[PDB]
Amino acid sequence: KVFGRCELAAAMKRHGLDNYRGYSLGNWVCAAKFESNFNTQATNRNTDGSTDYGILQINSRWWCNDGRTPGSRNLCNIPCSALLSSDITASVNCAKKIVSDGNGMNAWVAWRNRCKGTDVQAWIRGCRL
Ligand SMILES: c1cnc2c(c1)ccc1cccnc12
Ligand SMILES: [Cl-]
Ligand SMILES: [Cl-]
Ligand SMILES: [Cl-]
Ligand SMILES: [Cl-]
Ligand SMILES: [Cl-]
Ligand SMILES: [Cl-]
Ligand code: NA
Ligand SMILES: [V+3]
Ligand SMILES: [V+3]
Ligand SMILES: [V+3]
Ligand SMILES: [V+3]
Repeated sequence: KVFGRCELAAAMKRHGLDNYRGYSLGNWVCAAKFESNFNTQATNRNTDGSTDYGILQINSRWWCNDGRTPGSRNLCNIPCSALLSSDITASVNCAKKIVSDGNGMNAWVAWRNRCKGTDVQAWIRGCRL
């Protein structure tokens, strides 16, 4: 599923991401924009053999199981394919664990490089929330 901007903002808000660990909603929308272009089916391989999955490009090295990332963890206790669902619940629940881990949203490279320090509120402008 390719979410619309405000549709995703609403879903993220309902699932408790607005201000989660101090990250306003626009941060999460901005992250999703640059990680996946709001496409729940997005996947991308990493040089280390791990793969990033879904709307927030969660990585198999640590967070989910894909059966093909030797030596990896599955900290979210889910198959990576669950992160490609039209329903973002699994991705959000896993993101909450990630962002609570020490480095906050810096875990998302696209967030640090394209969202951090910018006017992230623009990503939710116009949405009925
Ligand atoms: C989505 C998924 N993975 C990535 C990015 C965006 C951006 C940069 C990057 C650099 C190294 C490895 N993976 C990624
Ligand atoms: Cl915001
Ligand atoms: Cl990439
Ligand atoms: Cl497996
Ligand atoms: Cl594995
Ligand atoms: Cl959803
Ligand atoms: Cl933080
Ligand atoms: Na894994
Ligand atoms: V990657
Ligand atoms: V840690
Ligand atoms: V402002
Ligand atoms: V503009």
